[PDB]
Amino acid sequence: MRTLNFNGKISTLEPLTVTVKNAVSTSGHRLPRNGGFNAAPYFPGTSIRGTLRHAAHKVIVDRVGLNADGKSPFDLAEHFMLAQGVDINGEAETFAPGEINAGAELRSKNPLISLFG
RNA sequence: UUAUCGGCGAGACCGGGAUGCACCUCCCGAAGGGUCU
Repeated sequence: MRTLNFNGKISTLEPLTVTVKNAVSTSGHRLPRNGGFNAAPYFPGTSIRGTLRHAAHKVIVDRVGLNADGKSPFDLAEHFMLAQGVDINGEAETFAPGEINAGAELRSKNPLISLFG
């Protein structure tokens, strides 16, 4: 139980672009600016978070591997729980909203869900 | 931090034509010399 802060630099080997609905207009494709066109753009943390969540999901599937049938053990519900984080079958541990520290069992049993809620 | 969760993405050759060239003397002036078996 330690807060690991990773601080560091991303050097861009090939240009780093992202399409965002607000950033892109009929004037043309622009990066998110946090202001006007003169402001300094930023690569959203959402895109990096999604990329790292997809990478973590790939790690989890590879660590689990496939069944004897050659099919992934995850169904659509589990797959969306691990990738997008939303319950599709309505079967999820609805913890009390006033319990900041809830889900310790799920957090221990599912480290992907723990990292990316 | 008024909660909890969400990669925006996928495709495209921008290329196709061109002589930069045509004229000019850079020359005009000079002793490097004298000394020692």
